Amino acid sequence: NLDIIGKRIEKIKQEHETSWHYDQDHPYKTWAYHGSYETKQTASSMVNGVVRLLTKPWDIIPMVTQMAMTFKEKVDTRTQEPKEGTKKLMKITAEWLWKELGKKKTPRMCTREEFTRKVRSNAALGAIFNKWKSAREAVEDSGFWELVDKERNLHLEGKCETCVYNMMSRAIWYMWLGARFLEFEALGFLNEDHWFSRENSLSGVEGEGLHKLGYILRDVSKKEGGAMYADDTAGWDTRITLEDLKNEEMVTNHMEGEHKKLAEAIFKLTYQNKVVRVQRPTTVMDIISRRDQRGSGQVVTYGLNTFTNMEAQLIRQMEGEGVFKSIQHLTVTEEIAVKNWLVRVGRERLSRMAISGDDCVVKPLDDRFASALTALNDMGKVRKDIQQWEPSRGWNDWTQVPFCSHHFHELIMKDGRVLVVPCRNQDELIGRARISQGAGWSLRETACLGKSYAQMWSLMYFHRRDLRLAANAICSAVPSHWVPTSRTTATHEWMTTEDMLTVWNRVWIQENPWMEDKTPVESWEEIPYLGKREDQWCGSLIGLTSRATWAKNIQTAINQVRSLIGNEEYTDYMPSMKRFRR
Ligand SMILES: Cc1ccc(CCNc2ccccc2)cn1
Ligand SMILES: [Zn+2]
Ligand SMILES: [Zn+2]
Repeated sequence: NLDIIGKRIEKIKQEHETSWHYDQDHPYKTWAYHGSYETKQTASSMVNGVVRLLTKPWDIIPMVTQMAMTFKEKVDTRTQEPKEGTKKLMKITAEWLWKELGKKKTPRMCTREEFTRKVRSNAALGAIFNKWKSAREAVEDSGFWELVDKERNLHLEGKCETCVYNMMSRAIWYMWLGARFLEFEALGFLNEDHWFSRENSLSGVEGEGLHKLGYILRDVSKKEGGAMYADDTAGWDTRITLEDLKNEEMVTNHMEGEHKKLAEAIFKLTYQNKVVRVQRPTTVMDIISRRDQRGSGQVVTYGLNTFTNMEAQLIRQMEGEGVFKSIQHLTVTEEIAVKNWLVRVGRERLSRMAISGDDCVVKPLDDRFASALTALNDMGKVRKDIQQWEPSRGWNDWTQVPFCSHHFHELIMKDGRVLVVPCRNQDELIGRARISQGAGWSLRETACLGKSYAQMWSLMYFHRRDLRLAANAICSAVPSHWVPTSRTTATHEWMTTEDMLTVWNRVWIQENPWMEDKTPVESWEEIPYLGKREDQWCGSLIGLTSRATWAKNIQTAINQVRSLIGNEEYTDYMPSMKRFRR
């Protein structure tokens, strides 16, 4: 308690000595509440006019138009301490899983240099504005780094002063850039050296890319076993127990020297104890603390979520195989048997899973997994939208399984080669491309974001008739040489000015390890669509009057956006399609 957080609290109290007050009508039950002080401030989603003017039929689809308008009663919940049998299962599995991840990897500190290059090329590192303006500025000023140095030597002492969370089914805890550096210094290796790559972790898909996920699920399908299970957790970050935070910290057991102590301090002082500032309109700033739940860099969050999810799903698999009888208490011979299962089949059981943070797909040995619920519920990883003790509904077809907001189609090219393509409801795809985050967008920057979406659609969603046409129209309407941009940057092969047919050939043919014949595709017309009926099932407007008029008159929409942008160099991409090829 206050021995570890007091200093951080004491320091904030002093910066607001003219305001401090222990409010008696504080809404916190599960969060500890320490006091309040005076503030006054708020970021809404804006429409991209380039994308909207080239997708007119969707102006009347409420699923699209509603996305652009606009649970903190889940963060103030509490999760029970697992039973002893659960606690033992988790420690043994965690110990074994860190060893496995570490067999071909070396933990190591990430560098000021590495950190600097990151900020000088926009990765969403969730920092805050206030002594400097942008993050780009603070990284060049050597004053900053003295602040970093001060805190860093404080962490080696086992104390913390400036590492304080700022809270904003989503909640994003920004820290000041310096606190983000110290987190990145200690744990960045997990992301930077790909600890959750499929090759290294067997279950993971870090760095895989949307054009690989389908092929990965198809490979899991090829295993002998039961249904494929894809249970989402209800508010995963709110269900991370102090016992989970402690099993995560065991990665420090693989470290040394300074690194080991820096990592230990990040775990002890920012993860297993937290200080947070929250806005309350009643607008003051509440300073509250707690020990448990997830609150870290969104990137260290991803990796530790993958880790703990891998762990939970191996244990749920153990329960289905009757490796242990009861979560109440493991016997001495039950521990040997758990350890022995891990040594004997653990790697095989990891390969039976695709895990992306809180998202999983499991193909267990058989369907006993479906009703193996005691460990999963006792770890606090309670399934969304099913009664606590109701058996999981499995999927019988890998092409129906949900994963990372997608499903996957098998699509046979006119030459017999097999593409596995990602897909989702086209209303979702169009509604997201029509949205921009932030203010101060020039027409030119708005147009280059539109173009990033168009090139993504050409690479990932080429098989959707409406998105290949809209993508061709956007790339026709935006100057040929203007570079695609994004403000909150998987593998993003569409972020390039290279020819999209050439990138398609690289991604789907040349670099695709599931394609034996490497014959390049010579034109876009060799590249197939879904069946007409499947395209409509997944949200196509093909067959509507509105869509027929849009398609037929597309050159008039393209010309409207060209006229707005002005007299620039443009390419006509519409003759890459058969119907416009005269
Ligand atoms: C470029 C293009 C493609 C298809 C169509 C017609 C789709 N009609 C249909 C009927 C019943 C089930 C599914 C589709 C029009 N334009
Ligand atoms: Zn600190
Ligand atoms: Zn689909």
